[PDB]
Formats: sequence, structure tokens, C-alpha cells
Amino acid sequence: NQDQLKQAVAQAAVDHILPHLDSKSIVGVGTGSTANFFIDALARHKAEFDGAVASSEATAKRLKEHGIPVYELNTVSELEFYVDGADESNERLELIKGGGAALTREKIVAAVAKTFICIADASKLVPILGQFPLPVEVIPMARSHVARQLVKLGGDPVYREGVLTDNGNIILDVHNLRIDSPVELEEKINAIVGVVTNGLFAARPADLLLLGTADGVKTLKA
Amino acid sequence: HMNQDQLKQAVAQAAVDHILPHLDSKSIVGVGTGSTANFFIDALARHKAEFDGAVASSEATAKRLKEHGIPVYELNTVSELEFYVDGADESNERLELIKGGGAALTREKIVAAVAKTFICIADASKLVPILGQFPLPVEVIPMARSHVARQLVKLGGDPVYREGVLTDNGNIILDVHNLRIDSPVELEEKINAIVGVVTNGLFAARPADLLLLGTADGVKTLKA
Repeated sequence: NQDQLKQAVAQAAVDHILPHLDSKSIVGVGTGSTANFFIDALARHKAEFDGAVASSEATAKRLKEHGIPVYELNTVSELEFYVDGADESNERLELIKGGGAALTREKIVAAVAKTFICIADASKLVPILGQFPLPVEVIPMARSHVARQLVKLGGDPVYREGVLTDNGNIILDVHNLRIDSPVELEEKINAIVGVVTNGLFAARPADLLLLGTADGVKTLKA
Repeated sequence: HMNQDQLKQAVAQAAVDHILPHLDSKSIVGVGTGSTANFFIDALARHKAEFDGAVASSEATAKRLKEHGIPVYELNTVSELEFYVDGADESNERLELIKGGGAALTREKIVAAVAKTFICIADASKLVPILGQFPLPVEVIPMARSHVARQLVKLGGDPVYREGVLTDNGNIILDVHNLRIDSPVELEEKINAIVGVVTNGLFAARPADLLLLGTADGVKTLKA
């Protein structure tokens, strides 16, 4: 099932990074269901590295519960690895992220990491991004303005009722985009004043995609 | 001789003079934040019986408006906003601005985006040949501080975290020194490409539409 595919890619990421780790290693860590399997698998090797940088309060809490040191991103200039899930990837390793509402700090940690490993079950690999609605984090008082600007880009935005991110912002999930050019669209959405971050990880895509399939975990590159 | 406050009052009143013939009972005015905007609130409030109310660009401005008896509406309740009136830290001759000295750049930039006509009101000293002597404010997610600073250094700036300041949105500001901003629209876009940036203080892709400049010899009315 899906959970066992998530468990598999989480373990695959641990196995991949393990030989690279040493007492100075600080691992960047995602948020959400797949990342949580990764946290628990990584913790079984906590003696092999220094600590971690979290992409959410929830992730920070889970890491601490395992006795893994959690450091603020502000204390590093680079991380060797950032490991996280996604809602969609295309074959160029351009992603839609933000289902779990943590897209902003995730995108920031990913920017500091040298190698972004995305871990996902097979169903998340799509020919063209956009069937999964694109999350956009928005300053709350900008809701109506940003929605209007997203309509101009050909989307149907929907406010995610009752949700505030770790940063105190709302999310508009944008339906009905056919995202043939994710790098271009990511830039267009960043041109909208009131947008904090958008869920396209395209200008800085994943570097490695570990995909959990019925035939095992496959390693994909752009 | 007019002091800086008096020059600010002159442009505040000039802005009221400009917009008044265009206001009716359903007019909602977008309002900036800071010293010059506050003088504008003083002048505008004398006419509160002639228009509906205002949209604020900060919690401080919302308080000032209410203290003057002007109704305050959330931006989310409007789509039609004819005027936004605010100060700036610098303008060039193309009405491209540096804003954010008063730390309100994000909500200011959002309200300005909704308004049809952005009137910038400023004293003479704020008109400069090239933007950048006034350090450029950039609003940043707090956990992104070191990352964004590194990316701003790559653009030729010297970013300095503004001690003890959190914006209305819970973010920090990096004030970026030493830029000579020859192409404000291009730099604005480049800074927006840095993940961790919330907004930057260049109002260039959406510049001011009208600049009222207070000088010793009267108010100047400038356009790009």
C-alpha cells in the first residue's frame, strides 16, 4: 500500500545518505507523512551525524522527541542534504509542494541544501504538473487581491479554510492550471505582491527523486 | 524657510486637493503609514463627511484613522479603490521608489497594487538621481535571515538586520546598503526570486502614478 511505499522511499533516502554522513553532518528535514517516516528511520542512526534543521515546528518537535539536535537554519551556510516529500513531480524533478502547508520553510531550507532528495510514492510522478491544486502562501489581508491575480494566470484559487501556516499566513490552493512551464509560472506567481511563497519547486527543483513502486524504489534524475 | 514637517504638510494637503473633486459617499481611500501619511490623515479627516472610509496599510494607520473618526475597511472587502496615498524614502524621476523605512512595506505594496492611482507624497530631499543611498528594506521570514542575506550580498548589497523590529506580519527586515540601483524594475524582480523574501521595498514594476513634491517654492507635480 501507499504507507509501505512511503516507508520504502524514506528508508531508501536514509540508506542513500548514510555513507556520506559524519560527526559534522547536519541534515535538512521535510514535513508531512513521508518526511515523518524519514525522521523515524533516520533517528535509528542518530549516532552517525550531528543534528538536523527542521522545515516546520511539527518536524522540530518530532526530531527532538528522538533526541536529535535541532539547529536553526541561520547557523549554517550550507547543508549537504535536504530530504522531503512532494505532492507532484514531473520528469524534470520540478515539484508541486504545500499540501502539508509547510511550503515556505521547506523551500527556504531546500535553497540552502546542496542536494535536495525528494521521496515519493509512484503515483506522484505526473506527465504535467497541476492536477493537484498548487498551494500559494499569502499574506492574510491580501487574499482577494492575490486571488484576482491568480485568476489572470488561468487558475481557480480556493482559500484553505481555517489553516494558518507556521508563518501566520493563509493558503490559496489553485485549481485547473496546466503547468507546462513550471519555472516560468513560478516566476509569474512570485511577481504577485502579497505572495509569500508558491509551491512550485522548479527554479530550484529536486536533484534526486526516489520513487516507491511495486517493483521497489527507483532513482530518477532530471 | 519651511522645515521638513511643513513640507510634508504641504504635500499632504496637495493630495487632498487633488482627490477631493473625485470623492463621493462611496469612495474608499487607501492610506499609507508613517509621518507623511499621518499628515495626510490629518488633512483628509476634515472631509470625512464627504466619503465612505479608508483602507489601512498598517495597524498603526488603522488606529490613526479611527482616532480621526474615519471608518476603516479591510482590503479584502474591496476590489475598486481609486486612490492610494503614501510617502516614500526615495523616488527617482521615473517615480520608482524605495519604501519601508517605516517597516510597513508589505501591506503598503499590497494596497498600492489594488489602487488604480498611487499618489506618492514627499518632501524635496527624497527625489534622487539614482535609488540606493537610502538602504533598501527587504522583509524576510525570520528563519531565512542568513540565507537571504547571502543572496543579497550576491547582488552587491550589504544587508543589515534591523534590530528589535518585527513587522505587522511577524517578519524581520534586512536593510540593504551600498546599492546603486540603475534598473529598479530588474532588481525588484531579482530580489523577489530569493526564497525567504516576503516583499522588497522597490516599488518599480508598479511605481507611483503621481508624485507631489514639497519644496521651499511650492508643491511640484511630477509624472514618470
